[PDB]
Order: sequence, then structure tokens, then C-alpha cells
Amino acid sequence: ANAAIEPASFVKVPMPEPPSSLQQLINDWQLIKHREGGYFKETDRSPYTMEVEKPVNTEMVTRNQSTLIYYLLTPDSPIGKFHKNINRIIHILQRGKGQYVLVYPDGQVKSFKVGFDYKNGEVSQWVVPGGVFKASFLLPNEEFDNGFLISEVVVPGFDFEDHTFLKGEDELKHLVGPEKAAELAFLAH
Amino acid sequence: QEAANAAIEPASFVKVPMPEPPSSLQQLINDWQLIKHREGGYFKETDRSPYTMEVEKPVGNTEMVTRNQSTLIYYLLTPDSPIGKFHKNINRIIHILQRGKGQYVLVYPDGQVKSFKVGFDYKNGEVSQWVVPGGVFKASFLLPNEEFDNGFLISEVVVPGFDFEDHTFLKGEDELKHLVGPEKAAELAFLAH
Ligand SMILES: Nc1ncnc2[nH]cnc12
Repeated sequence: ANAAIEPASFVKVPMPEPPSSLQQLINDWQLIKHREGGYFKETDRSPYTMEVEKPVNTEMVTRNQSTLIYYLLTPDSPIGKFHKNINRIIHILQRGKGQYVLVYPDGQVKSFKVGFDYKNGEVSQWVVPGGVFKASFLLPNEEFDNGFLISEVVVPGFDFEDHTFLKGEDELKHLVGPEKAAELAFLAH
Repeated sequence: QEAANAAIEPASFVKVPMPEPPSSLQQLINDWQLIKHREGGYFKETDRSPYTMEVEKPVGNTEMVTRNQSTLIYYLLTPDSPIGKFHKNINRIIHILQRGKGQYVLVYPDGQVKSFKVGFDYKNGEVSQWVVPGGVFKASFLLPNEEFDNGFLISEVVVPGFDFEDHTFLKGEDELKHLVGPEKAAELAFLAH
């Protein structure tokens, strides 16, 4: 809790197209649609590898030390559906405004806003622990033509073998009860 | 080195820094509890991974060492402290533009010296995120802008996590000379001593 989930109109019913400025940026930077939704683009992957213990009795797997991506939400596709990661993820706000909703394994729900107006409780830099489900949606905002741009750094570096989607609203019901699950259903597959 | 090469051109602020920072920035400094950094500017370590990693460090001949997997930082340049003075780092550092505008000046051990601008107006060669290879000396300075009241705020991620052994900062222009023509160095002097 803390933020109050109130999806703008384009969040509930996404728009067919994003404003042209966001289109430009999308094409110039060659961002692509992510599995979760929104646009992204891995811009860095450490040349350094590191061995890491991973449960299968565990097993050693090797990953890059770190990975960086640009992640962008837009009226075009404003939601980044509920997904979980093995490693902690660092998020750095760059432009616009958005909101995050985290579902902890014990079933606790947390939601907060991302933006540069810290006085009004807007975070511009946040970390979400591995194992914690997360989703985020675009918040309307001028200043960045209704867009939301952030940078993400994963350590060890991202690897889909470490990524897992919330299995629909079902598993949501299991985690937060039906009444809450229903509320956050728009953020899941 | 894909960043568009930029023209090193300070402003009144840079060469003749202000006495105190402008109210809005000063307020941010107080609220976020940012401290003036050794190399200049203000900062704060926001996140230091609880998870660790063993890394091999030289002392040829080397030896293992434990490091936090990563460190996060808020770095801000203001008209009263507009320069991030030249300094190296064993590891690569990821930089992410957040507010304001600025310019970076790098000096590779080959003597090679690139310089680019940080801003969101990429249609003009400005970059919003950049990685500086360990080993390279980096300096940065403030660029007048209105969006962020002449401030320049970025975030830096270091992995392995920052340790003082990983840090060093060239002194005076002498070392700057034996890295760049004593001439080209003269120009890049305000980012040194
Ligand atoms: N580098 C990356 N590649 C794919 N999905 C990601 N999610 C976060 N970072 C990612």
C-alpha cells in the first residue's frame, strides 16, 4: 500500500498509438516490445562473468556481472505485467511518471509512485528484492508526453532462466486473496 | 565511444563557481542529505548490495577479495560546485542521467581524449546513459540549463561495489601532461588540481 492504484484511462484501455515523440524515441533508439509490456533495450552487458549458485540441491551457473536496459512505458502499452526475478533489480527514474505494485512472497502488497516530486513522496530511485513479484503502470504526465522512462541494472546480469511470470490471476488469488487479486488483475496475464 | 564529440566550453559557473548553491538545489541537498564529494559535487550512497562476490585483485601476482556486488549513488553538480574532477577507477561505472545537463571529459591511457554532453536531447548528440571503462580518467562539469535550475543529477552503479582501493585521482597537471600534450592539457586544467 501507500500509493493507491487508480489506473488512468489509457492504462485500463491502452491506446492504439503513442504520441509521435515517444514513437521517434522508440524508433531512433530501436527499443522493442518486452515480454512484460512496454519497450526496452539492453544497452550494456558486463564483459566480466561470475559463477553463481542457483537452485535447480543447487547448481553453478555463470552470468555476466551486470546488465543495463532502458525500459519505457507508454499509452501505446502502459503496463509491465507481474513478473518475478531471482536477483534484486535497481531502478533509476529518468523521465516521466509511473507507479509500481509489488507482491511479496508472504502475500503483502506494496504500491508506490515514481517521479521527481519527492516532496510529494515520489521515488526516483528504487530496488526490488529478488523473489518479489512486481508490476508497474504508466501515470499520466505532461513533461514527458505521457511516457515513463527508467534505467534498470541487474546484478548478477539478467538471464531469462532467472525470470518468471505470475501465472495469471489464479496464482494472484493464491497470493493476495480474490478480493485484492481482482483489483490487481489488470496488471497480470 | 559512440557519444558525439563535444566542444569543451565551460561557463561562468564552472571557472568562477558560485559561493553557495541556488535555493532549490540547496534544499535538495539538505533534504536528500547530500555531502560534498572529495572530487567535487555532492553525493550519497543510496544502495550497497547485501550480497557479495569474490573478486581477483592484483597487488603480476594477485589475490582474492570480497566486495559488495554493487553500489548505487546520487551524484549532483551545482553552480557552487560545478566540477567532477578527473579520477580513475579499477572497475567500469554505469552512469544514468536523471536531471539537468552536463558534459564529460574522458582521458584514455593512450592519451586519447573524448568529450560528450549528457542531456535528453539526443537529436543533438546528448547522451542519457554512459559506461566509462575502468582505467579511464573521467572528469565532468555542469552545463547551464533551466529544467533543473542549473543542476546536474545522475546515478552511478559500480559492480563490484565501490571500494577505496578501486579509486585514485590524478594530481595537478603534471600527470595530466604525461597523458596529453602539455598544450591540450592546459585546456583540460580546470578539471584537475
Ligand atoms: N537485460 C534484460 N533483458 C531482458 N529482460 C530484462 N528485464 C530486465 N533487464 C532485462
